[PDB]
Amino acid sequence: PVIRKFTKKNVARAKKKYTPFSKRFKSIAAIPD
DNA sequence: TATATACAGTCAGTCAGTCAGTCAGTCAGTCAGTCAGTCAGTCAGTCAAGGGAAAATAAACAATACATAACAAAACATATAAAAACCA
Repeated sequence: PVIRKFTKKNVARAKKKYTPFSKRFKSIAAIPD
């Protein structure tokens, strides 16, 4: 029923992440080398 | 001889004339107060130049307005993979 007011389909979205490394150890002691 | 009645005389009051003051009603000067033309002096209406600042002109020179080209910035909008919830 809805209509998008303007289309982007030839987009090529890149599979790249927004979570930095700062948020996959969660502590100073929690980090490997 | 004396007393009572009437008539005529006599004073006084009343009646009429004499003359010397007096005031109302006019006559009228005169004196003063108020109305007519000349002129001479007053006074504003009117017919003309001309003074002079505004208006117009001109020329060299300066400042502002207008239309637009280029762009900056903020609101409105979508898409999809990715986090993080979030169902189950």
